[PDB]
Amino acid sequence: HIEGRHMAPKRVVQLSLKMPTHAVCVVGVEAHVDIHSDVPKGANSFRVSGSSGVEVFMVYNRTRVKEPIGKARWPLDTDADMVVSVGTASKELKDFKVRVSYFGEQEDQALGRSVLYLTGVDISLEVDTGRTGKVKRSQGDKKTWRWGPEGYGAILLVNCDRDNHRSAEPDLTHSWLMSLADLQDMSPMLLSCNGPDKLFDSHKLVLNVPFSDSKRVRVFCARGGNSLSDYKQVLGPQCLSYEVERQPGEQEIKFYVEGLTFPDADFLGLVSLSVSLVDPGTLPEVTLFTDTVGFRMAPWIMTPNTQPPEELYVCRVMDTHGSNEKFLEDMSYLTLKANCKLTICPQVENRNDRWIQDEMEFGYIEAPHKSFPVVFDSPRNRGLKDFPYKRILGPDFGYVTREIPLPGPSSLDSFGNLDVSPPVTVGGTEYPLGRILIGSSFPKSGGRQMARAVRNFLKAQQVQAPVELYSDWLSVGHVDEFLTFVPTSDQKGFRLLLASPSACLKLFQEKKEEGYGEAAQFDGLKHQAKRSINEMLADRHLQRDNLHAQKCIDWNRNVLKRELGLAESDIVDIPQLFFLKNFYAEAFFPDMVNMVVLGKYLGIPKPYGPIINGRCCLEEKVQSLLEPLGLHCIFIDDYLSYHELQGEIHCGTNVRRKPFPFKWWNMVP
Ligand SMILES: [Ca+2]
Ligand SMILES: [Ca+2]
Ligand SMILES: [Ca+2]
Ligand SMILES: [Ca+2]
Repeated sequence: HIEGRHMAPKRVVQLSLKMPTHAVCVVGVEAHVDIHSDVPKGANSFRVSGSSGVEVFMVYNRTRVKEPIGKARWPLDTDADMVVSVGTASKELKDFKVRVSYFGEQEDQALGRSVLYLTGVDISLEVDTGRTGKVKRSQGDKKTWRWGPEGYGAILLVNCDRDNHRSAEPDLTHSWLMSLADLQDMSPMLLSCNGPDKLFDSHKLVLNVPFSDSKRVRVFCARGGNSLSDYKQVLGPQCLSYEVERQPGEQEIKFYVEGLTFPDADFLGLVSLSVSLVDPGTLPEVTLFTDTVGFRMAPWIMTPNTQPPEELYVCRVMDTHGSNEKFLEDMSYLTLKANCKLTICPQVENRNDRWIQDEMEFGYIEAPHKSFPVVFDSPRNRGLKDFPYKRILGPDFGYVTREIPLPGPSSLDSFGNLDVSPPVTVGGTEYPLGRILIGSSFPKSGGRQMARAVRNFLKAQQVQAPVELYSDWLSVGHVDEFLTFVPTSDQKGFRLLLASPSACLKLFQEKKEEGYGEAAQFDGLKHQAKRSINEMLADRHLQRDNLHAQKCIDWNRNVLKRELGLAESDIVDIPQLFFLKNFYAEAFFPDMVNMVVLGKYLGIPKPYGPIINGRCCLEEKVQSLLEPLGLHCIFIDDYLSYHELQGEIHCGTNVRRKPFPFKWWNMVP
């Protein structure tokens, strides 16, 4: 005795021995007919035959056992029902026939007959279902989505880009079509309406989207034909329904669908669209049939450093009494060996904001095919605020962002704190697109990534599925300081680079073990006080700093090894020394771990360490650690224009990379 339920309408066709009755039916859908409606003259049972292409079944009042009626006389008391099915689309109104004749024993033959005419219709909302090509035909009713190589329901791109140079904003925001090319960013939906036109003049087709999903999708259709001006928006944010304009000869109508919103805390990615069929000659109005399809918003995906470089971004900034042009030339040199485009953001756009790693994260979106990259513009909002929205966003490039309450952003909101791992299979559960890595304060306290918004947005994608690291011990507090990845021919393969104070102290002591002992730091050049190998080691302040730092990096090591399914062969420890200011960790010398990775070419900040027999020993320690993997180590001076400001090469650059060959829809999150 449940209180209340939304329950499906029941259309039951009445019969008359006096007058023939007519009925509408959609192909492949049962038509409930009432044989008990008019029963003649104390008749004992019945016989019903119909034709042609008509099927008649009896269904006991449980959910199961269609039992087809033969030529055999059926008792008039059964568990009550009759169902008729029309196999094709009717060429003319009332061209299917079904006749019922009632019997008795109590003969000769029928004591009366009831006549029922049927009009067959084909109503199917169809989308792209096996992922290829164009829309496909599923009835065959299946689930709206399934996650494997298995097969599922449809995919939809969130449309953000300007294939339009008329407007400053992505086509997402507009209620009318602008470019024709914008249609290439949209998913096809075919509405099959097949039958007599005289039928459609009474019963009407209506196309709906739920209010929940109203603002997440736009649906366009061309009534006119095949010209930019003929496209109207049939469904949108404030339009929940479309009364289909169907001209008599046209039995299949094409629709175009575009996603308004990426998956978020409020949205799990599933959007449902409906084509119903109603009979307006009725109040209450009846809906005779409904077909519902579904879409899945293509998630935002990140590319790890192990991916091949395409375009590197560095901004020309100058001042503190100087210029970074030299660094820019180093970067040109370095980029054009890797064969990748080098984009230099001039000074007038960046307002001397040199960190282009923090402002945005490069990513991509993908459909059966249309695949184009998307920028995630950070809430950071300092000197680069307008760069992604103005400079980047364009015909094939996307824009997405999340704004922030007060008083955000914090430093943890900078996207240098947002990274992602190379593809990794862990404990039987595989992550082909990698795993997102964001820094936070140690669990059980402190400032998080100051956007609960971007966090929500990142875990919502349900793909790479972010793990949280501990960056807060660092003054700037980005994961890119102590962490990175490099590509390798073996094994998985790739290797994770961790900052290792203990390894650095180790190196210095083992070279103190040789004559070698007093070669100093910041040797290469200087206005800044030289210092040694042995009062490193003799000083214990800095080693409190470095043992603490190494401890924190050890914690992050346990987390990373656990979550990414890593073994010590995967990890490589790059020597790095830190120091403490106001309880927070800065870098003692430029941070080598923070570096730009382009293929086997690694742009690295140049530490100035002990000079022993012609070389910086730290540099060559690194070379000995890396080069055997095939990685050529290039050392670039970032010192005055970057390190002085507590940032390094990777942090002063931003790299867009080639999307994964693997297709996100083929994994199982
Ligand atoms: Ca577009
Ligand atoms: Ca911004
Ligand atoms: Ca496009
Ligand atoms: Ca990053």
